[PDB]
Amino acid sequence: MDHRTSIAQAMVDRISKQMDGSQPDEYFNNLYGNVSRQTYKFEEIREFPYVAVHIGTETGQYLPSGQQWMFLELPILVYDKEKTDIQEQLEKLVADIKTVIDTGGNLEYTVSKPNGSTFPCEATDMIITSVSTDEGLLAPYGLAEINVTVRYQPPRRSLRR
Amino acid sequence: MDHRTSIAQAMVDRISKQMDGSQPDEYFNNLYGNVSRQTYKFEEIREFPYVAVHIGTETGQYLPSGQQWMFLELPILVYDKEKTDIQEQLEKLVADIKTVIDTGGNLEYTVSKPNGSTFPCEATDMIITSVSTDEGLLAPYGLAEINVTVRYQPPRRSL
Amino acid sequence: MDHRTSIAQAMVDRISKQMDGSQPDEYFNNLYGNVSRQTYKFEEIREFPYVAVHIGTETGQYLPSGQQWMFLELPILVYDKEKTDIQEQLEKLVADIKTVIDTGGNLEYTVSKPNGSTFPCEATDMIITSVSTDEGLLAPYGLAEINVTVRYQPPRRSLRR
Amino acid sequence: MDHRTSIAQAMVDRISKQMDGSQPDEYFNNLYGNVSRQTYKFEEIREFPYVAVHIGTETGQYLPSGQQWMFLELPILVYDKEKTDIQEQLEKLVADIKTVIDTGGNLEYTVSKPNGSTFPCEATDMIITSVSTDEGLLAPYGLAEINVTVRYQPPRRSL
Amino acid sequence: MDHRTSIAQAMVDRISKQMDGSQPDEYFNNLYGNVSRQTYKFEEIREFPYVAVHIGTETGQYLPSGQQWMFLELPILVYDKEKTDIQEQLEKLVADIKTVIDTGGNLEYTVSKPNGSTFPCEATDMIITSVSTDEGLLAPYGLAEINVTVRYQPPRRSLRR
Amino acid sequence: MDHRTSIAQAMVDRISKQMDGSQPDEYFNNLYGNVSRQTYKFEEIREFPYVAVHIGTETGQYLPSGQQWMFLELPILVYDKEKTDIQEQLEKLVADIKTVIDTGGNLEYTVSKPNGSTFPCEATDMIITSVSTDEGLLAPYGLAEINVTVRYQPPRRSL
Repeated sequence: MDHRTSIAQAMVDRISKQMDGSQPDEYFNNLYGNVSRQTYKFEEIREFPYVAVHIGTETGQYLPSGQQWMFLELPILVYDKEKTDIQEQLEKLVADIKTVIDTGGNLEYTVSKPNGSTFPCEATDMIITSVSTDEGLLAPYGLAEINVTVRYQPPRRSLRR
Repeated sequence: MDHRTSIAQAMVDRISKQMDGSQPDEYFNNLYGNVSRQTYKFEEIREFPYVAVHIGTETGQYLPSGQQWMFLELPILVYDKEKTDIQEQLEKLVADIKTVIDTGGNLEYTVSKPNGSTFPCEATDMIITSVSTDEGLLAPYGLAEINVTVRYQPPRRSL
Repeated sequence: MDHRTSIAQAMVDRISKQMDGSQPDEYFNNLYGNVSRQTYKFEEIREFPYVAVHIGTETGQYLPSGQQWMFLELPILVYDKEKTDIQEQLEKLVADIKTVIDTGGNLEYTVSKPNGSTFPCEATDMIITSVSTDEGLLAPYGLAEINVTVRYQPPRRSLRR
Repeated sequence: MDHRTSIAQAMVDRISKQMDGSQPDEYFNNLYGNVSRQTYKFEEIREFPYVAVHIGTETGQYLPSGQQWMFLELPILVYDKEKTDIQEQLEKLVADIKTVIDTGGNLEYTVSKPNGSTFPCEATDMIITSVSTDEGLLAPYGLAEINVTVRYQPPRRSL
Repeated sequence: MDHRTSIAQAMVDRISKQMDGSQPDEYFNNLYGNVSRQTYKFEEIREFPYVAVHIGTETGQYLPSGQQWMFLELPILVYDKEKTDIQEQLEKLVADIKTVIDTGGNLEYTVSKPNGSTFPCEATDMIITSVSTDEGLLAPYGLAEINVTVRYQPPRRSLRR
Repeated sequence: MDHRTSIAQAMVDRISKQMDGSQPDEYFNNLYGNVSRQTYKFEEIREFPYVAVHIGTETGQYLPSGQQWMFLELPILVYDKEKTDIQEQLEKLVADIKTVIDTGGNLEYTVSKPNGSTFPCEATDMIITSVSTDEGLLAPYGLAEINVTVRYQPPRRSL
């Protein structure tokens, strides 16, 4: 069950593939290559136009058929040095992230079975909750927080002991 | 979608063009020219009669046709020095700003399409939430908080 | 709209005029002249039997006819030195304040039309909320916190562009 | 209206008169004389068996005939030293106070009209809420909180 | 009314008599003699396997027949000192306390009428709420908090002035 | 009643026995030996495939036949020490722990009667609530919080 790290990896891979070096229309920040989940915080992060994917808490409920409903959360932060205008650039980055989340397809999985092979699976639904930004201080830099939720269905490894 | 800073720019342009040096009746602050969002806080801003717009969190809901609804928030701050009575000037500014927000039409809007041109759009509705007031301390200056919410439809639909 | 400072000025004028030098019956503080809103805090205020009104937050709701309902709140404090006793004399003050607020008529307005003349208006209702009291410390002095709410109808400057 | 200080004074007079040197049955603290509201806190109060009555926030509601309903609050504090047990003496004082509040009639009242005479009145009903006490520290003395509510009708009506 | 320390003393006497030096089945701590309410806190308490009962707040509601329903709370604490295992011994003691409270009879009373004699009474019900356990720190010692509630009927000393 | 420490022993024994050096399929942590409750905190624990089980507050309700219902809470913490990804190893551990909690039967139980013998019993149902994750700081190590609830009936009835 869980699949949390696999979900994060699929998310960052989807952002990278669908955002980089293609389709000037629709999506436009042209991240050459960057986005990841292993390296974050602030210190380090020597480049700009970088966006980070965090890991958050989850919630769970039990349905009376062995099916599992699991709610998962992913905080997303965006950084941009100045260029034209902190507000404009942060809003443009968050808009591109949002459209990549929404308009194209369902989320994909690359789970690894116990000491076996990878069996791809899908993700039921995706919802983007409130998205906030930083304040005036730390003037030349800027932040953009994104709160997104994922609802996956774990494999029913029940009723099969 | 998103489309926040353009909401801010549209509101700033509307307040600036609607308040400046025209219509002596109805509107009474006569800002020569001023209102912006790039520069705020308190430091700098060497004039008074200065009103500022902030940008804050917005929340969204998913209607079952691919349609989007998003409620956005803007804090408004007003400063004034003392020509006569600080409370009177503050309420004067707040009344004028509320009038300009409410009475005239929907907001004009200036989206910027990917690597293309600007296609004008609208803003659904305007709502004025609580109006706070500053305190006695920092005597010669004064503040007047305004809470306003915006609800726009983002010009895009899901699969 | 608003009319907030006009409301405060009208209420303080009502208190001062209706409370001073007249009607020994039903009213007993006989304030020579004092009640105001511009000067408060504690420092200054060299006299006593002084009473001050503050300015507080407001709340607004929109009715589907262009009519506006705005709730306005006014915190009022009373300062009084000694004499007979702090408790009874402060409560005598606040009892006079309550009776002058409730008993006699609705409010009056002296609002200002944009670059024009003053057109008087009325205020719908007054409701008096909790009335707190100070504590033992600062012994020779005492406070009396009284909170009042005002429900006015702003001029319908809508449907007329 | 308001009238709360006279409510407190009447309650103090009632406890003093009903508790002192009379009726060995029912009431057992035999307070010779003490109970007041002018002097409290802890400092001073050199004797013991003292009990104090405070003054607190009140709330009001408007019925549609000009009638007024106002709920009031009185914190009550009891102190005891150590003849035998601090807990026992505290509960004995608390039980006697609750009995005197509950069993006997409505409260008497002594309003003073504006520059006139004293016209006695009544008090509608008595309600006593949670009863808490002190902790281990400050060992030789003891405390016992009493929370009571008062609901009076103000002898006046609106327009 | 009240009768609070009557409840506390009856409870502690019940624990003592029903728990000490008898019935090696069912009840298993063999507290030789100890349990009390006057002495607590931590400092002092030189023995061990000691249990202390506190006094807490109460709550009261009024029924329209002169009957009073009063809720009273009693926090209970236990202390133990190594021997086998802290967790085991603490839950050993708390299981004994819980079964003594629950399985055997209703509470008794030794209340005192004004300057008279003792007329025993009863207590309607007992409920035992959440039971917390202490943490690793202060290693050789350990706590296990018990929160119980009682619901007695105060004597209807109303309608009889 | 109560019975918490034996619940903890049953949980630790079950995880240890279902976890060690058997069934390469399904279960992939191969913990040689670790899980316990006597030693925890962080200090000590010089190995870091370790998993710890805590003890928490429980709540009870009274059904009207003398039957008792008790909901118990168990915080579970997992540590790990690199070798590839901290996040990946933590999620693998959490998935394996959730699997072992859910898939196999009700919990076995080993109550000890007063000065008697051990009579095995059962545990009604297992529920796993929210699962938290650690933070960036303290980089080379990792945390993985698990919160589970236990609902056992006490093998005794009231009068």
